[PDB]
Amino acid sequence: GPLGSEAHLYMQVQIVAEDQFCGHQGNDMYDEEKVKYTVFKVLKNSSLAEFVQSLSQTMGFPQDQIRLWPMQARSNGTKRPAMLDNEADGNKTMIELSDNENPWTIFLETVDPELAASGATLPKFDKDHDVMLFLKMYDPKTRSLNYCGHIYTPISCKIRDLLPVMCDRAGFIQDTSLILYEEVKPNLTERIQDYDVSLDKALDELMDGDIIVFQKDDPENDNSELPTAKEYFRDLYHRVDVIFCDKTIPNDPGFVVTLSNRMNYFQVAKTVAQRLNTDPMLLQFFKSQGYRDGPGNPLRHNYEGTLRDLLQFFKPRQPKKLYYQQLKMKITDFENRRSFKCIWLNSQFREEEITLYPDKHGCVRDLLEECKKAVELGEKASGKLRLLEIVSYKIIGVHQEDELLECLSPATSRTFRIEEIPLDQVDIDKENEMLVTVAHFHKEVFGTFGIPFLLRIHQGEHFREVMKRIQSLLDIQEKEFEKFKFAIVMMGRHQYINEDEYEVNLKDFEPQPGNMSHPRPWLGLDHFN
Ligand SMILES: [Cl-]
Repeated sequence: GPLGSEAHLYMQVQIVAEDQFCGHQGNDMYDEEKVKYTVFKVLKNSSLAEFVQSLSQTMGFPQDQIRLWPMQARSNGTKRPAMLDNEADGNKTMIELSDNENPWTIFLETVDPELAASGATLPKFDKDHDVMLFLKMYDPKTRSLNYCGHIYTPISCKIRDLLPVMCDRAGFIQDTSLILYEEVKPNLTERIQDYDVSLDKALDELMDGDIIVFQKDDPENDNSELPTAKEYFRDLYHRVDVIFCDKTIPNDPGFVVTLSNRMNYFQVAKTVAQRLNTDPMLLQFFKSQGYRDGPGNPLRHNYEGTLRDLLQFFKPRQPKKLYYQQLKMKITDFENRRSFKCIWLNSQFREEEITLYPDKHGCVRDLLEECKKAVELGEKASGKLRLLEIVSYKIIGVHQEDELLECLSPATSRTFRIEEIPLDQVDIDKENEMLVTVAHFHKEVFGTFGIPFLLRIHQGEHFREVMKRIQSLLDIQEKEFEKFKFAIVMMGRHQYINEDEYEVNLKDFEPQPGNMSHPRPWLGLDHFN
């Protein structure tokens, strides 16, 4: 709004009283966002003597029973009460004393007016020999800080001589053994190891406004989540609230979880699984996307980073959120599963698209077993399955149940097919029977189509007995079958044979002796689709 003619000649003095230090659970004396002040609009060029005189009348106390301690920022980022000499600096301006700080905050120390009535007065402070210390009591049972006021103490005073005051102010029985710490700054609470020394030795850079945090040395402290003041402040410093959303639930508002920035994957999962009444092993988490919102890349269960590492891209404004999903299997096995898409050839000689999920480290047997569990077999068939490999409508291979799945081609040009072994093909006479690959082709051998299949052929068998065996499987009209042309194919070369000749010798379909690698001779079926 509109500024006054002399508004620039004024400054704001914020007076904080000791009652504002009670109940504070964080570092330093109070929270800048929760603290309540007495605000003074003071001339920048008016003296300290005037303010101390004015303030005493305003606050309702004699001038000699009040002492001002300006709130001062320290090099380490803390704000603490500092010493101010009213006798020496009484004629100095408010602006030169604040060192151009506006608003200037000052701690106002006063006697308890209840005690003042019972004789009490503000003691004299020897700026060269005395120190003003603040006392806090940490209670591991309630995991909280209790304010125990301040003391005027000589710098040369032994720590051991401060223990009766601490016990008294905390409500402990005298000669209770205590653990003492110096609250240096956030995430730095240094234990006082020797009490038989002066304050100047005991504390690093002994100053006015220094804090000693103390607690009982009790075995019951160990029963607490945070047994020491040191662990309390560390937990306070690293504390972070994160929202967790289910990736599978659309527009899920999520739930808030209080975690620590230094938590590992196991610790983050264990805490979220407790809130979901699930096993941490049955949860998958996703990284952040940084710029974009929504879930990012899936987080490996063996992630070696911290929660800080996961939340580093959220801006100060940005609310911290992480996405997850609930699994119906252990995370380790879920990560190791392979999506195996194949064809299932049913009893009716019809093809069906099936997706099986064996473990990537499994074998052909495991894929077949997964399939056996999913389908209905023949009326009274073998109950044994096989995995074929088809490329360009031809069977290029029959895989043994012992073969690793990792060996099977990931290429899109391969078609893997599972089927039930026909009764006649379970245990053939190795001396006079043979399994041959059959495939349909239109005019030219390269022009293959249809569903290929394995066929049993016998030594010196009548080729029409082979023909009716083919007809019984294909199952079409007898006049459609008479149009067919039967030929044997091997390495491009193909010879057509007479249906009435009946010439069947296993050597005609066998490859060269000792060559199993070379594409074995097959039987072609000429017609059109
Ligand atoms: Cl942190």
